[PDB]
Amino acid sequence: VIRVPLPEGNQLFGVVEQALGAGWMDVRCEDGKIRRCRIPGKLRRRVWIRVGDLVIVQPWPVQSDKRGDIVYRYTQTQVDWLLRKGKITQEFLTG
Repeated sequence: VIRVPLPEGNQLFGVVEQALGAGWMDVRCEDGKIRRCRIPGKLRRRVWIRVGDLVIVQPWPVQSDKRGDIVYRYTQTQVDWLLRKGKITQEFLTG
């Protein structure tokens, strides 16, 4: 039984666009905005996140359109599941 976490609340799917260094990445989000996102230390010490990865972004409560935290990074098999379920589109992944 495959199970895949989903964005909740005001969280958004995003594709990592650029590594900015020191736990920061620009992420192209499913609402069509690029957000500058922090990777929390807890996540940094668990996973390797790279350009092109699909992630869940939590927008910050202030400047919500410009900033967020990355809270999850999907594996490739999870990405394929999300595609099949229509949660994201191939056009979105490629950009």
